[PDB]
Amino acid sequence: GNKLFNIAQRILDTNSVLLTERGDHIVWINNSWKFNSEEPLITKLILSIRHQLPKEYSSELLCPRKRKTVEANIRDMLVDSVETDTYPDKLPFKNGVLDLVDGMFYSGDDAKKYTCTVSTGFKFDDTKFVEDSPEMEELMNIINDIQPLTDENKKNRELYEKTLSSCLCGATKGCLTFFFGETATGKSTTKRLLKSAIGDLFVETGQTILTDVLDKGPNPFIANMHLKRSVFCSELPDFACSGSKKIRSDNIKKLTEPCVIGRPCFSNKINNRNHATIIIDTNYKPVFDRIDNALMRRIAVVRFRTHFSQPSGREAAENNDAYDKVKLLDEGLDGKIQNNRYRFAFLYLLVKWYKKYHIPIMKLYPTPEEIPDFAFYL
Amino acid sequence: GNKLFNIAQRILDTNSVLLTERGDHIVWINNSWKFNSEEPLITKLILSIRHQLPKEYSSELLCPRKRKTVEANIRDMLVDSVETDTYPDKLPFKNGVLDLVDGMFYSGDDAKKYTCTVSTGFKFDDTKFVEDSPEMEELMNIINDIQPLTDENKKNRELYEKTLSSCLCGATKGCLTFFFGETATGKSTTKRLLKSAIGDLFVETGQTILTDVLDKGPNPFIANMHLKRSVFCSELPDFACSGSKKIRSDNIKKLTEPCVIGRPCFSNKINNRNHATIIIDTNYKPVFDRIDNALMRRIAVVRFRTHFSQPSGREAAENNDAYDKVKLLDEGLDGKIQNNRYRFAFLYLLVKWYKKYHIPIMKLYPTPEEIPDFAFYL
Amino acid sequence: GNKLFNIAQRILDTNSVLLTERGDHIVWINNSWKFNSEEPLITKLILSIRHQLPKEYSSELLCPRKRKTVEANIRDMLVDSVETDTYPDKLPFKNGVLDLVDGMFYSGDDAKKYTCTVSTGFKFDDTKFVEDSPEMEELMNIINDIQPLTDENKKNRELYEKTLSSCLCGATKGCLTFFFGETATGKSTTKRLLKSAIGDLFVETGQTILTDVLDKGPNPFIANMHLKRSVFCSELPDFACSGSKKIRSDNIKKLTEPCVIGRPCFSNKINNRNHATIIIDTNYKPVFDRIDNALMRRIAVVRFRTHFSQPSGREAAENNDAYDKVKLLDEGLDGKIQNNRYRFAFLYLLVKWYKKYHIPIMKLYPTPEEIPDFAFYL
Amino acid sequence: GNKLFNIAQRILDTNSVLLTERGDHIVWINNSWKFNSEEPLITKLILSIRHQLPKEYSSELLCPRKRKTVEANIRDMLVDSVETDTYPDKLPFKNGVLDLVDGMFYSGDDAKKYTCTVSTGFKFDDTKFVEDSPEMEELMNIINDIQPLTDENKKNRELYEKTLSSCLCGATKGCLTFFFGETATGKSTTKRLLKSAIGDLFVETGQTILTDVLDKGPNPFIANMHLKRSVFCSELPDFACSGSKKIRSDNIKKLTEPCVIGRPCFSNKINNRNHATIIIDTNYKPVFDRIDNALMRRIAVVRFRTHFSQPSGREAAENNDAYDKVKLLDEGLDGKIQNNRYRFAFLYLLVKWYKKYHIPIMKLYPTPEEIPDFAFYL
Amino acid sequence: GNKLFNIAQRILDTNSVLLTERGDHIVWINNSWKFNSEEPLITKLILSIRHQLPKEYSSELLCPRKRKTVEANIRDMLVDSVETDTYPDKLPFKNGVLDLVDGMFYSGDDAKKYTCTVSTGFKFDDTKFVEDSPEMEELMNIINDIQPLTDENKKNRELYEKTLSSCLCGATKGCLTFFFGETATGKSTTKRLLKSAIGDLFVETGQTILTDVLDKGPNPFIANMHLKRSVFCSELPDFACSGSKKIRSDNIKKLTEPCVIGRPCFSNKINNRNHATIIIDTNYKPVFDRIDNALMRRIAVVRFRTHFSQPSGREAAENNDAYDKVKLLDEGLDGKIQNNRYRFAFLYLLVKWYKKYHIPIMKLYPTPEEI
DNA sequence: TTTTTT
Ligand SMILES: Nc1ncnc2c1ncn2[C@@H]1O[C@H](COP(=O)(O)OP(=O)(O)O)[C@@H](O)[C@H]1O
Ligand SMILES: Nc1ncnc2c1ncn2[C@@H]1O[C@H](COP(=O)(O)OP(=O)(O)O)[C@@H](O)[C@H]1O
Ligand SMILES: Nc1ncnc2c1ncn2[C@@H]1O[C@H](COP(=O)(O)OP(=O)(O)O)[C@@H](O)[C@H]1O
Ligand SMILES: Nc1ncnc2c1ncn2[C@@H]1O[C@H](COP(=O)(O)OP(=O)(O)O)[C@@H](O)[C@H]1O
Ligand SMILES: Nc1ncnc2c1ncn2[C@@H]1O[C@H](COP(=O)(O)OP(=O)(O)O)[C@@H](O)[C@H]1O
Ligand SMILES: [Mg+2]
Ligand SMILES: [Mg+2]
Ligand SMILES: [Mg+2]
Repeated sequence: GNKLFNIAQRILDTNSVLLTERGDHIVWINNSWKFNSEEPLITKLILSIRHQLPKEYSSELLCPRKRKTVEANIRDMLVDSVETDTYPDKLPFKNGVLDLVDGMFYSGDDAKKYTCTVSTGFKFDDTKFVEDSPEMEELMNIINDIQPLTDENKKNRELYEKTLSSCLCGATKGCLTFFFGETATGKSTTKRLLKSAIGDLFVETGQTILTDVLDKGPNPFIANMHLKRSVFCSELPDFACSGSKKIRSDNIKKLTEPCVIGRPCFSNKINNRNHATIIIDTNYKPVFDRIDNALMRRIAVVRFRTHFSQPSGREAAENNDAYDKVKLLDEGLDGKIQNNRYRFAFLYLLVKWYKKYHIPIMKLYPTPEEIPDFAFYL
Repeated sequence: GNKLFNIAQRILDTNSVLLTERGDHIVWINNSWKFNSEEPLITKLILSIRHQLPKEYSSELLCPRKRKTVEANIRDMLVDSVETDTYPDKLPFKNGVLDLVDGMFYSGDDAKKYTCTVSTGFKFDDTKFVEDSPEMEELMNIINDIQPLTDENKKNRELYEKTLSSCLCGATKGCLTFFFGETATGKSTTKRLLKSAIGDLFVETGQTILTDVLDKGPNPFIANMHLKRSVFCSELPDFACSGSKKIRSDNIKKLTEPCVIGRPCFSNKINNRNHATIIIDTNYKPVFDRIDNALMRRIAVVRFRTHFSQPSGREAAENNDAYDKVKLLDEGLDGKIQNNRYRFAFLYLLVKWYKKYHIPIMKLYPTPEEIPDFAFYL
Repeated sequence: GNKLFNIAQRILDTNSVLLTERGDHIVWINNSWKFNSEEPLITKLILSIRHQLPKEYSSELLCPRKRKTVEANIRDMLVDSVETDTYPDKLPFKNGVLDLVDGMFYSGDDAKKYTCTVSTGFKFDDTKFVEDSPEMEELMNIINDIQPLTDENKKNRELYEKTLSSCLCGATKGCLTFFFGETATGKSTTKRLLKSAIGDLFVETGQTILTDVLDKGPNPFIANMHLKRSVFCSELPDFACSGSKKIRSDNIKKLTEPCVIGRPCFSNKINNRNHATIIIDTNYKPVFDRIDNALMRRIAVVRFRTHFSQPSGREAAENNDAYDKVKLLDEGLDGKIQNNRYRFAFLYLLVKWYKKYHIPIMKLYPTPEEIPDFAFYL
Repeated sequence: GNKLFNIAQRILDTNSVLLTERGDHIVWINNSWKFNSEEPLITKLILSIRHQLPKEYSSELLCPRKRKTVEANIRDMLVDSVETDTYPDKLPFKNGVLDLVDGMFYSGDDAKKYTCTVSTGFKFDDTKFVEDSPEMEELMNIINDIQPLTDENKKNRELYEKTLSSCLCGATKGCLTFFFGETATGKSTTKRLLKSAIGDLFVETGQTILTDVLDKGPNPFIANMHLKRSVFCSELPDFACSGSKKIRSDNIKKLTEPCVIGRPCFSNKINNRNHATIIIDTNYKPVFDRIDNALMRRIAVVRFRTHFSQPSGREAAENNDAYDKVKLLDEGLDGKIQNNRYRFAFLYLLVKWYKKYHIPIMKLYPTPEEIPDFAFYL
Repeated sequence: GNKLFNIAQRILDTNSVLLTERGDHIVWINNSWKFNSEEPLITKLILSIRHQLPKEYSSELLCPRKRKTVEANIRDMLVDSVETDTYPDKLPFKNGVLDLVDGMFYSGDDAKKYTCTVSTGFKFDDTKFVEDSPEMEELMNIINDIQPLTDENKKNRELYEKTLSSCLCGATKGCLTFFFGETATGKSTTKRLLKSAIGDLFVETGQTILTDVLDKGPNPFIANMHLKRSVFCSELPDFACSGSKKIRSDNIKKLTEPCVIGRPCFSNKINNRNHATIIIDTNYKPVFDRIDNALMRRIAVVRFRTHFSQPSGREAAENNDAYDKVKLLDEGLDGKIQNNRYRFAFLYLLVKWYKKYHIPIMKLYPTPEEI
């Protein structure tokens, strides 16, 4: 029969082209589910799959006028839509899917069954994803300097590890976190270390979504956190200076449901899946709109008490009560952090903590007995 | 003469392609009506029906350029439009229509007269639609814990059942329902169970449809409520605070009308069909701009008075006067909801309730003796 | 010579295709003038007229690539434009034009003379257009309950009849009517009956047409009421609340003009012909920015006083002065309205009322005494 | 040599297609110059000039694909622009140019010299352009009623005649006339008479051209008033209200230049020729943004005094201050103007007035002493 | 082979098509560097140039699709852009250019090296470009009447001549001129004279260019000054009130730059080359955002002290202090102004003044001794 | 501002 239809049927039998509910046509090229709303990539898959089909078909898929016919046949056989990103314990890279339960790494068809549209952005190095490397020792030194293992810092370190490790789970979390500490403590260092580990599954969204009604008009500060594993918010100002807004309590309750309401510019889609692990990076203790039992259930605080200063104010910083350690400020850190040195070394630590803390079910618990207002209300 | 016109005529005689009043071309593929404003699906239908014509006609539909000719002929033969969704007592799925008055599943031509352009988005498996199941007992235990079967909570339970079961009828409901209660009481669990049950006939919007005006400029928060059978507008703020917009009474009055005025972006269609049951999962007592009988005859309140807590906070919850019974939290409940485990059991429960409350006429009644301001005006 | 040129000239000899001043190519299919700026309509008529040409010509029109050549010729032979909708007292249906003055129904070539570009959207049943019928008997009871035929409600009843019957004549009306009354008095029932009666010549818009500037940017709320014979703008909010926009004084003046300024999206046409009977379904008395004699001559108010109540709250309706009668609510009325039961009985009633007040000349008059502010100014 | 090139050259030899400085392609069909960016005017002309070519060149213009080739050649052959609408004392009609200074109606090729692109839209009849006729008597009575010939209404009647007769000359004016007066006085009747007299050369625009900056993207409210003789911007609101825009003094400077900017949707033509006679039908005297000495020289105001009252409210009008005559209303008058009964009578009256004020030089003079602010500044 | 490619190469070898840095293709048809971003004129140029090619090639350009193929080839072979409008001493017309250093009119290939994309809007006829004419005498009388040719107004007259004549030099200018006077003193008369003389190389703007930042929102008032040789800013309010925005120093310091940063509606090109002599006409004393030494080196002002009133108001205006001579309002003066009879004469005066003042170096010197 | 355009 029509031999340009047999090619389309054979290509479709591989389940390489899929139709999503949002109207996209996700394709499977180079071990990744890529999609582009502006230009479909079906003709890319048709040309890439050329080697699987027999020799009698390969000579015909080179002409673009035949590739267009094959794409037209394919688009008329995808009738139903499927579901995407339904596996929480899977981290999608640019060349496979890392399994978090047993720390495996599947590529090819083995990674095809997990339909994950998002990706980390970079490739996975099985040789660099090891616990025996000088990078791992350097990282373990940096982390222990930021958060020591002293018994005075026992719970605060386990909570920190839990919060950081929950940044790899593709499931909805029902608790915020507050990276609270004085200046020059490691919050922006932890943020940069985490961004170097996940990459594309990370946005440092604006502060405006703590004090603004995210309902009227456009708000791309919300539409960006669609399927993002981690969302970081900084810039908590003083609540006594002019412009002292209040962290809207009802707004905190909105960033806990699996679907957040908000649309981008020139768009009609109003619901965004909430896989984020929102971490508010603050320096001063936050002042809330109004405290109630519904608000105290979805907040955790990770205290930061360690100062990395230059040998000018070291003694003055030591005399201060806001810190507990006065370790020496290093300059090579920001060099080999933005340059992605401790990328896989931090990934191994995150996977280890994820195994230690959330194997059966991923869940974040509040710590309300840390904020003075909450302590008063308790 | 032209056989590509005979094919189009034969396809037209089957009454598989129809023209709607909005200008869409609804096709009939896989026992369900489908449409897409961006790209027509007539070619999909032409290629699909190919298995119902003789051999001399079944081979001509493989070439896309010969399919566009049939599509052009079909578009040129459709003159007069039709009206859709005229049957309120039917629930459409991806593979047929369930008749609620008899609880009978019709597939194929048996369910084609009921031109339902919407669907739940999943198949209907008749093996999970029975009482004899382990999942049904678990769902019964969950619901009887959220709303206990006592005698001080009998009218409330009946109102809750009526409100939940009204989400299957595709008619205009003239009441607004508030899910009022303290934190951790079962409101979001009910919302998620309803979403799993009715599937895609369920849209969650922001609160901007109650505090802003739905007339100026675009408003896809209202344009998305077209032909949807349930709407959730949860997370009401605290109107007792300073700077909280009250609920506009006129906005409440619009939402209980057969047609709601509101347009999407880049669109001129200004009218949308209101088949939705609007439920406001609130946490505080609502406050309105003005109170009058027209507002008092459109509001119903159902209360949640069962707190699900951990053993850690089990003691502070018993002294609270906002609860009637304290149960133990279930950490794994959320996992087997997003997996659609209690999906068809809840569907059977809703159908059973609809068979009991809304058989002759479907109607929702107000409960003015639940808001203190309404009680004063009573 | 050219077969297709002769085919195109023959179609133009039938005077079926026409060009209007607005730039629309109206065609004559199924005894009705139809126009649509996006769908292919000239090819539709070309395919439909096929059973007029001889056999040697009737076979070429089965190829879509040949039906576009004939359309291209027809679009080139049309030089001059014509004027449409110049008869005010003719009501067009989907299969003819009803003459209001005498009641004769023309179908076929006799209806081609009145170039009415709009239509009701359904056929005209001469069998149901009779005075003696069960539905006509129930409708009379419904109306006599909504507006009783007493002696203190005779001027109001005749004003209501005038306003309702004026929705059939396609001429500019220089007055706006307010359906005033407390809740549950029969206004929405009248609106639904009118919508079922006049069909497509009825558009419902928001109150943005009353309090906004209807001139800047796209505005499909004004662009949609082009040639519509009735425009309902319900849901007027309270004005006693500080924060409510008053009804703009000049908008009322602009809406009573033979041509309204406003354009839809993706278009340049800025003039819409005003045939509408604008009816505002309000609950409280309207408040304007400024009151002047230029505005009291453009406003009429008709009151609804019969209250339809449930047996429980019936007693409370006997002490409110806002009612003159307490009828018992019929729960099944809305079922047999959306099903188009009183469609032709109401049409007969509207025609009978029309040829009793508007036969010499159709004109509407204001009632300034029925509004407190105008009463003060007068 | 070529066959489809000689046809294009011959069509050019007839001087039927011309290019303007704005990029328009004006064609000559049916004794009139026409330009339309949407319709295929060049292809219509190619089909219509088919009889003036040799027999062998006539049989090729039947196929649309040959006509498109001829049109493509014609577009390439036109490399130079020509001046259009240079004669200001000529009035175009659907079938020829009428000379205002002399009075002879130039029909056919004799009207080709005066390249008048715009037209009135209706054929000119010399049997109705007569001086004496019952229609003329009725029109003269109506005009004398609207503006009485009394001694006080002498300096105002001639200004009214000047303003009305300036709408025939196709030259840029320098004043903005305000039809100031109370309600039911005659402004709308005068506007309707002028519209029915001058046909297509009349347009009505919104108040954006006065109270908004006309330089934001597309603005068809300005692109529509290109080469139009008269423009109406009626129904001005009150300015001494809690929130209301102003006349934007700077915006009046732009409306007197012959280079008004503003492009229609889907087009690039930004600058439009300004032959318009801006007339604002208002009820309250305008309030500008800033009053300067450059504004009193481009503003004229004519007062309307004669009241048209119903027999009922006639006594209340005889005591009103802003009225000089209480002549009875006429219901059967405003229905006849839309029937173009006084079309040619009003055209003859306008020509008679034109050959009384605008023969040597056409110029509009301002009347600044009428506005209170300018009177105080004097 | 591929005769169409040979046709494209032969057409391109004549430098009839050029590519601009802004991404537009400028063609050369009928003695004019035309361009149209929406509909390209390359096919018109191919059909026109058909005559200079051999008959074997010239017989193929009659088919509209061969022309499109050659156009595609031409657009493919234009890789690098060229610098246009590099000559400041040339005034472009609709059918030629004018050389002010020699006062010579160039037509045809004699004016193709001078790549002048913008034009004036009308053709040139040198027969009416001579002093020997009465309209010459009437216009010279008007000019000496608006600015007396005496010793009490010598420096003012020379600065007025310099500023008005600078409007022909197609280069950047670093001095903003102010026109100071009372009502009915001759500002708008000079404005209409300039608009009639030069035409398209002239844009009239509003007060907005002195009160708002030039890089917010879609603003053509920064983009419309592309290659324009004049900006006559009017509608300046009285600065002795409340709510009337004053003049910003940053605005003035920005307008005196060779390029201006500003993006039009639906466009990304923020750069616009500025060649405009900015003459702001005022009615009262100006006040700026700040007064410092960085500003008085770019601002010049001239005075007008002659007012015109009708013979009815002759004695009513013959007794005023703000003026010194009062003739009668001439209605016929404005008559042959939109008809543009007094167009080439004023052009001749401008050329004469340019030859008198701007031959060696083009430079405007500020006069901070009057404000 | 966005949306509308485009
Ligand atoms: N483990 C460490 N040992 C020594 N120096 C460190 C260590 N971690 C971070 N620093 C240095 O201290 C600084 C900490 O800054 P940081 O606390 O991230 O800023 P912020 O307080 O704004 O978040 C960094 O610039 C880094 O160079
Ligand atoms: N029988 C039960 N029914 C419903 N939820 C239960 C039950 N037992 C434990 N839970 C848990 O209690 C939690 C209640 O939270 P929820 O009521 O959804 O919050 P909200 O106050 O926003 O409605 C849920 O996460 C659920 O997993
Ligand atoms: N003539 C009638 N007889 C019996 N019931 C009626 C009649 N008219 C209306 N009803 C019922 O009473 C209710 C009136 O509500 P509605 O008229 O919509 O309120 P409103 O007038 O405020 O819009 C309707 O639901 C309708 O079913
Ligand atoms: N010459 C006339 N003789 C009698 N009635 C007239 C005359 N001119 C106008 N009318 C009446 O005046 C009415 C129009 O008033 P209109 O001009 O719309 O008021 P406004 O000036 O407030 O717009 C029409 O209904 C018409 O019948
Ligand atoms: N020197 C002059 N020669 C001829 N007419 C003049 C002269 N000065 C002023 N006028 C007259 O004054 C009017 C313009 O005055 P102008 O100073 O431009 O005020 P505005 O700027 O408000 O128009 C013109 O109509 C012109 O006839
Ligand atoms: Mg919740
Ligand atoms: Mg109602
Ligand atoms: Mg009027």
